[PDB]
Amino acid sequence: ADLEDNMETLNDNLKVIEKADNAAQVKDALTKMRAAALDAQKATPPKLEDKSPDSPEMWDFRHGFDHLVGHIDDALKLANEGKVKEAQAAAEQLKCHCNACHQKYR
Ligand code: HEC
Ligand SMILES: [Co+2]
Repeated sequence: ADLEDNMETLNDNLKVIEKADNAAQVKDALTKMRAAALDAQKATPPKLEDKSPDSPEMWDFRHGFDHLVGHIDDALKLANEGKVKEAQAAAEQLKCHCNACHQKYR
């Protein structure tokens, strides 16, 4: 629902992916992450509450989720092919992007 909930969903499901036993488990976790990222994209983070909704910072925040979703969709392709280790490695690529948004806006 709220931004913090979406972030907890992202964090929890990344851990699910790391411990997963098959690619369908990775797929199910990635699917939840995709929805949480799109929900978070509609939020205004506390650090930007005073900025204009049309500000460059707000568009940058939103675009961070578009890039994250693209990564999730690429990992989903691998998971849907049964490639568990590759899909797990693709999911780890997410982390630098999580951190880059946090450095600016957390
Ligand atoms: C911006 C484009 C973000 C991306 C990509 C990711 N996160 Fe994030 N996260 C973002 C903000 C603005 C905040 C602060 C939220 C607030 O209301 O203060 C956060 C916070 C987190 C947290 C802590 C949330 C909490 O406990 O309340 C976690 C655990 C977290 N984020 C995880 C996380 C992961 C794993 C991401 C990539 C898969 C990720 N975030 C991306 C902004 C953005
Ligand atoms: Co990237």
